[PDB]
Amino acid sequence: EVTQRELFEFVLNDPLLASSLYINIALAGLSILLFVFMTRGLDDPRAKLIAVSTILVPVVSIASYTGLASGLTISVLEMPAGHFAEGSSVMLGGEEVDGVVTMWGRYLTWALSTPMILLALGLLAGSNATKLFTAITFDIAMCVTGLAAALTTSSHLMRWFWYAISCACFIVVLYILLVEWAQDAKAAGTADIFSTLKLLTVVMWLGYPIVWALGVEGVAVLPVGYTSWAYSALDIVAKYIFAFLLLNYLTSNEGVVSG
Amino acid sequence: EVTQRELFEFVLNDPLLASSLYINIALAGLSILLFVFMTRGLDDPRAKLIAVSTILVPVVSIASYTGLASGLTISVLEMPAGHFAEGSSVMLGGEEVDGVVTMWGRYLTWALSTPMILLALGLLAGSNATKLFTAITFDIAMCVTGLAAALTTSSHLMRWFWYAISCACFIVVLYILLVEWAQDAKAAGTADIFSTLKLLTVVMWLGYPIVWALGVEGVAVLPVGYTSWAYSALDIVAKYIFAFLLLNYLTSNEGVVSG
Amino acid sequence: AEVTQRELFEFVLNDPLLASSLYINIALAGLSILLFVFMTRGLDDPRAKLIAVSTILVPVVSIASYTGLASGLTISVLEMPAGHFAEGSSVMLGGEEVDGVVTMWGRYLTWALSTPMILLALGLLAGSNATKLFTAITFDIAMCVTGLAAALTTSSHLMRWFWYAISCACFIVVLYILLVEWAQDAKAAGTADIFSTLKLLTVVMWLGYPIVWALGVEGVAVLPVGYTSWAYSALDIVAKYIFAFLLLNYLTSNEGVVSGS
Ligand SMILES: *C/C=C(C)/C=C/C=C(C)/C=C/C1=C(C)CCCC1(C)C
Ligand SMILES: *C/C=C(C)/C=C/C=C(C)/C=C/C1=C(C)CCCC1(C)C
Ligand SMILES: *C/C=C(C)/C=C/C=C(C)/C=C/C1=C(C)CCCC1(C)C
Ligand SMILES: [Br-]
Ligand SMILES: [Br-]
Ligand SMILES: [Br-]
Ligand SMILES: [Br-]
Ligand SMILES: [Br-]
Ligand SMILES: [Br-]
Repeated sequence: EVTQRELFEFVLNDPLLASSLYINIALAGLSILLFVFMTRGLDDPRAKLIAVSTILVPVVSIASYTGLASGLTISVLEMPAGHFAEGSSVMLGGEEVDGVVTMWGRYLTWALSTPMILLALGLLAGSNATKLFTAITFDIAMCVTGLAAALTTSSHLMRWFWYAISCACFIVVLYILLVEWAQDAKAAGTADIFSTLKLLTVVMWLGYPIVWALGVEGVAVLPVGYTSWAYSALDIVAKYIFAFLLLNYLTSNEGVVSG
Repeated sequence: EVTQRELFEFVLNDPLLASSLYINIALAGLSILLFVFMTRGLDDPRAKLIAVSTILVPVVSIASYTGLASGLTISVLEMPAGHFAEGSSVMLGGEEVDGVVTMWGRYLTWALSTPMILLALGLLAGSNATKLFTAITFDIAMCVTGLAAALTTSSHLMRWFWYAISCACFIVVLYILLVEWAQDAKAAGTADIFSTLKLLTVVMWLGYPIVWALGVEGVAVLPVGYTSWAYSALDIVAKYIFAFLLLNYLTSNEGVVSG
Repeated sequence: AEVTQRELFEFVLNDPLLASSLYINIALAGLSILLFVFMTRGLDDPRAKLIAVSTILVPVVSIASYTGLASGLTISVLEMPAGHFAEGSSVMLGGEEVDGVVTMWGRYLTWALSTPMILLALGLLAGSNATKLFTAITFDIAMCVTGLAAALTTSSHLMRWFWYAISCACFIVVLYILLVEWAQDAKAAGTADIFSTLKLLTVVMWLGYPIVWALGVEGVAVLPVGYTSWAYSALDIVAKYIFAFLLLNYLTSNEGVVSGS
């Protein structure tokens, strides 16, 4: 089987791939330090709950990229019969191996970082427990079935079937984000910053299943190095600037979020 | 090294095993649709919290059966010396490999579904946080040790030690169902419906450890084909028919569970 | 998958040190559960009982953890990266010599489950709000998970220590809540004396873990697998079993102080 050090060497040796992971390790790390410094003045527990939940997003992110760049959460899988990338090979150093580079480390950690994005947003919008629970549970289900899709190599049909279940879970999250929380925000007095984050979230999040479908996991029209940067670019907005904006607001409106 | 492709095909060529899986994938999916249209009328956040966790049971189920049917969450493990299934073979294709067919995928997802059934029941009985936390934590411990039980291939005795630990956690759950929530349901005003679901749950759940003990995992007096159906049958009652009854009540008494 | 669970199971056995460090705690943990259940029988206030159940779950996670290690289910033989002081080591498993080191990752995996429980009890005992409980618990979990990643990384020596550093960062957050935040909250909750004792006990023992990790095979390798295992089992006996014994001992004589809601 392929070795962890080999995937690690495969990431290096490939500038596109290496830069998409190592840059976000630095960016997530700097984001954490920046965010902690920005909220060192909060005093209200609810505002502080929102801040910590937000800060956890890049915390999980930095561990995710370290797991990917270290080769710990990457594997070489062979696609099933009729998969647009079946018969492909990867080549580690001087050897060649059948399969595609499957970076499942992303799908796995999303199940931990996205619930946190949703938690901060829901709270910021004055959501009640029932909606938080719904958004979060289905969001986690979306991430897990997506991971399952990437890890399934027995059938091409199964892969897209998992993908469909994940899409169904995704619409549930979309519904509360666009319909439910958009209304709550007004009642909480945060409609302004929410609108911004909601639009940002929805637009960025929609990009993930597109990239998945266009990359080696899907119809393989994009290389692993390209698909990886697309995700990394999405992360920079959906996580880092998204967190900067929320915490920039939060620190200037601690009283309104206090309740 | 057995490939996922082989286990998938192995599920075929064996109508008994295959049917028990694909049939529940459809019953789960259908159940979800029904439940969504049944709870369309609810407007009480507490009533909707109960319905969402109830709906999450079949949602986790479709995913579990898909993982199993696809071969993702199935493995062939050689049982330890002295084990009644030790020395068996499976033969995936034209070749024959030592071991048994372990469907650990079921034990894994229970740690996600069972907690949802319990959340529903606990909320119905007007349980307090302490009793909810107790049932859910010990319930998860029950599932995970069962999974550990099934994956232990080093010692026959260790497998059974796991089994015991799992049974001990099980009694904790049974004790809050039969004794604790039974009393709480009175103050809530749902002793009626609770008594029904409560009696249903306990009897069905009580059957899982028995199937495990009889199947290839335990004494091996039952073929994987029958053992699989036993669980499938049990799920249909412990999950789908159970969810329907709870949701049916809920939709007719939203004012009762409200608050 | 050359190294089978069986070989690992038998490697533990036939190695008195290692075996004893695992089996002794399967017994100590089990006896602890019984003792704690027995001790808490007379509790009635739901909040007091939350603290008790949270505390009791600690030895529950522990008995399962040790079973996973002794059974060989959560142990693996891994080859250390170039530069690691243990690179080029052999374990001699079964009737063959195997490259690598015996990595007991099962300990790290379960800490993510038991430590959050130690923290819930303490936090509750200190009369903590939800924000601090949530912060303490998520960073505690992050600490455990990144510690597990550190021991599971075999590609690069620098990556291993980088995971370790991230994990340490998570650790200071837990240490700051315990030493700064809850220390003050306990004064308001009327549990100052007992929290401070348990605060110190917890802080002192928890510092032992990253030290053992650094000194043992996963780290600079001055401690062979058998001795790093016993060090952790020794730490667990104090940080889990006796820590819980002392907390439950106080709780059962002061149910009213923590009664609240
Ligand atoms: C920090 C990471 C973020 C915000 C990730 C978001 C990911 C998604 C919205 C992923 C969605 C997917 C589907 C809807 C279909 C199946 C595949 C996925 C997992 C890529
Ligand atoms: C939808 C699934 C349900 C309701 C599953 C319930 C499962 C159990 C009550 C399993 C219990 C087990 C034991 C108590 C001992 C060891 C083996 C198990 C995992 C079958
Ligand atoms: C029952 C187990 C307990 C109380 C375990 C405590 C473990 C720690 C405080 C571990 C900390 C670590 C770091 C700060 C750095 C990396 C390695 C670890 C996981 C040993
Ligand atoms: Br606070
Ligand atoms: Br992430
Ligand atoms: Br609602
Ligand atoms: Br399930
Ligand atoms: Br209680
Ligand atoms: Br543990």
